[PDB]
Amino acid sequence: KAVLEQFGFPLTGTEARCYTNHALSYDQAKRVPRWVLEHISKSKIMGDADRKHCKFKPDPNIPPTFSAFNEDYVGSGWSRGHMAPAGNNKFSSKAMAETFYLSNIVPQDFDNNSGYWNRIEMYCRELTERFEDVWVVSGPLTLPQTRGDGKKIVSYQVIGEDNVAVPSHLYKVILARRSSVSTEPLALGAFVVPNEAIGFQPQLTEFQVSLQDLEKLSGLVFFPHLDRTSDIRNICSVDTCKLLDFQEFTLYLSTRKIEGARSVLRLEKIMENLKNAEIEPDDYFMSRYEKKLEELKAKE
Amino acid sequence: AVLEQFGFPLTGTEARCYTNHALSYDQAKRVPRWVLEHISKSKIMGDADRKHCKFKPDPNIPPTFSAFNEDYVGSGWSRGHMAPAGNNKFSSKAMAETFYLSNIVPQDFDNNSGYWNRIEMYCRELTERFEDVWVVSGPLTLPQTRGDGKKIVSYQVIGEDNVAVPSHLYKVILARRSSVSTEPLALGAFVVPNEAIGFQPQLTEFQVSLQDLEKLSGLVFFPHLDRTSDIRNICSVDTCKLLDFQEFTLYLSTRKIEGARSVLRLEKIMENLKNAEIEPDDYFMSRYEKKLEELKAKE
Ligand SMILES: [Mg+2]
Ligand SMILES: [Mg+2]
Repeated sequence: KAVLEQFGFPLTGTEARCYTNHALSYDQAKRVPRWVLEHISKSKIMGDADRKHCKFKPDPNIPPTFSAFNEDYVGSGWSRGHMAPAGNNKFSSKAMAETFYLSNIVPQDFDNNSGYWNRIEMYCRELTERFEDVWVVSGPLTLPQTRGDGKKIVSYQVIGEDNVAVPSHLYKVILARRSSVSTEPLALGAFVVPNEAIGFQPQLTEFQVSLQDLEKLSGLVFFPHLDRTSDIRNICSVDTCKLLDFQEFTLYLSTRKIEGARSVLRLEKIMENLKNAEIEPDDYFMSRYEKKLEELKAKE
Repeated sequence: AVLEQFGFPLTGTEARCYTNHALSYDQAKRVPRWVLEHISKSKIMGDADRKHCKFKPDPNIPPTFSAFNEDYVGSGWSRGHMAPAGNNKFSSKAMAETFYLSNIVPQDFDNNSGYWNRIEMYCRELTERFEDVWVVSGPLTLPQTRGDGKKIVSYQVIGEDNVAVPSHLYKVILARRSSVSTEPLALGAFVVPNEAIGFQPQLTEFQVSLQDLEKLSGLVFFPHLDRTSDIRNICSVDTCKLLDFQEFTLYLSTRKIEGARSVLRLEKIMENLKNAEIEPDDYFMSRYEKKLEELKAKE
C-alpha cells in the first residue's frame, strides 16, 4: 500500500462538506451535488432572512477547476435549482446565503422548480407542524431510458463551458421524528420526480419509491445509522404526503406576490386574478393585502 | 450534531487497497472510478497464470452495488481490466484480485485485445528503463455535441445491474528512473475511445494535459507530486512508441503457440502469420519447435 501510495491516491473530492444548516457531497465531474442533507424544525423556517438579498456564486471551498459558475446557467434554458431550499433557512441569513453556493445547485426545469418541487419543499416544512425534527436528503439523478433497439441508455445534457450536468430526475428522502424522547417509530419516505413540468394531477405517492430502490439507482446509502431492523413507518401512511392543491398553492403564490407589489394597480391585479380563478382570499391574504395598500399609499 | 444524528449518506468512494492495485469504486455505475497500480521489472515476472483466474464480484463491495458476470456475458461488451493481469505475474493472489469486477469496465472487444493491450505492453516495457512506474486507469463518459449545439453525455448501461459502458478510457503514467536518480519524473496522460483503434494513430495522438484529464474526470491524480518542480513529458524522455502491426501480430501469434492442442492448429498459426506477410523470428521458431515436439510426445 505504501508503494502504491508513494505519490498519493487520486482524490475524488466526495468528502462531506458542512455549512450552517446543510451538508453535501459534491460531484466534481458533473459540477453538482450528489446529495444534500438538511434538518428542518419549526424555529428554523421562521425568521427575517430574505432570499431577495442572496446571490448565487461558486462555493469558495470548491477548487475553481471543478466549480460551476453563473455563466453556465444563465441563458441555458435551465434554472438554478436549490437542493437545500432557501425557505428552510429563514432563521439565519448566513445559512440562507450558503444555499446559494452553486455546490447546492442543479440545473432544474423552471416549472418544476417553481411548481411541483416547490410543493414538495412546502410539504417538508409542513411536517414540522407535526414532527419536532425532519431530515431531508435531496439530489439529482441521471436515469436510463430504453431506446428503440432495446439498449438502455443514460443521456443527459451538460451546459455551459464547465459542462454542468442536467439531471433527468430529482430525489428526496424524508425522515421525521415525532420527538426526541418519544418511543414512536420514525417515519420515512423516498420520492423521485422527473426534472420537467408536473401539474396537479399526480399525488406525491405516485412518485414514491422504496428506499432500497433509490439507493440502487443513486449508488448511495441514506441515513446509514438508522436501524433498519427496527420498525420504521411509511411516511405516507402515518402522515399525509398531501401536497397543496391548485387553490391552496395559487393562494400561497398570490399572497407572496403582494409583498413585492410596487403600485396599487399591481395589487388590484393580484386580487382580480385570484377572483377570476374563483379562489376566495383567506384572512391572511387580506391582512397582507390591506397593509400593502396602506404602505403604497404612504410612499412616493 | 442534530443534522448528523442518523448519518451522512454513504458514497462508498473510499480507497480500496489490494495486493498490487488500489481503486475507488463508483456504486452508481458499478465500475471503478480510478485504479492505481505500481509496476516494476520483478512484478511482471513469475508463474502466476491468467488462465486459472475467474471473474467474480469483489467480496468487499456491498452486493447491491456490485456488478456480476451475468451483466457482462452476452452484453456485446468484454470485461476489461483496468489493472491488467499481466502486471501481476509475480503473485497469483495479486492477479486474482484484478479479476474482481471492481477492477472491470465494459470494454470493446477489439479495444481490449488491441490498442489498449498495446498501451498495457508499453507500460510494462517502461520498467526496462525506469525502476518504478505508477499507472492510474479508469473509465470516462464524455459528451458529444448534437447538430443544434446541445452537448449530451450518452452511455449504455448493461445487465440487470445497469453497469455503465464508458465512452473512453484514460491512463496516467508516472515513471521514476531510480530511487537515487536526480532527473525529474516522467508523466503522461492519455484518453482513448472505447472502440476499435488500428495501428495508424500513435499514442501521442491520444495524449492530453493532466489538467484537462482532471477536468474531464473530476479527479486529482498523484496529489503528493509537486507540480512546481519540473516534471517531464513521458513522451519526450521516452518514446511513447507502441508495438506496430508486425511486432504485435508476431507477439499474438507466439502466444497462440502455447495454447495449440494439435500439430494441425500449430501449423495454422504458422500459416496465418505467413499469409499476414510476416516472417517468424527466432523466438517464435524456438517456441514453435518446442511445442511441436511436445505435441508429438502426447496422445
Ligand atoms: Mg427551488
Ligand atoms: Mg484487457
